[PDB]
Amino acid sequence: GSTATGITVSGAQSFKPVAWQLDNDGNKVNVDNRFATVTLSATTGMKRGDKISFAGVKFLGQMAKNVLAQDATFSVVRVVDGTHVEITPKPVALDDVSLSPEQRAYANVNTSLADAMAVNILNV
Repeated sequence: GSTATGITVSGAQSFKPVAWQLDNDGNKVNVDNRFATVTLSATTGMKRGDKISFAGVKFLGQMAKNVLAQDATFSVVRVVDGTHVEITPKPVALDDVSLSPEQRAYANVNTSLADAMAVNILNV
């Protein structure tokens, strides 16, 4: 035991990675592109190379077949503040109209991290 976390998100966040075509966003600096810095209530007990899942956030295509579709499985790279982690790749929602068409191709998850998502480490 002592593997399950079940901690809740602290705020809603949706970051977008810089695409090949910098048409909509021509951000010159390369930061927070492939990594996603997750702001959660608590992220203590997590370590680099661990498995965290976001309840409700999952990949496009899963729900079309898997009724009990697994949640977004991302690998943590570093626990920054112990209430703030950096994972990769970065979760981007296809349902989010805030992004440009190009970004929709890069979109991997259905929904962005809203302020009520549970973050649980999978035991394996």
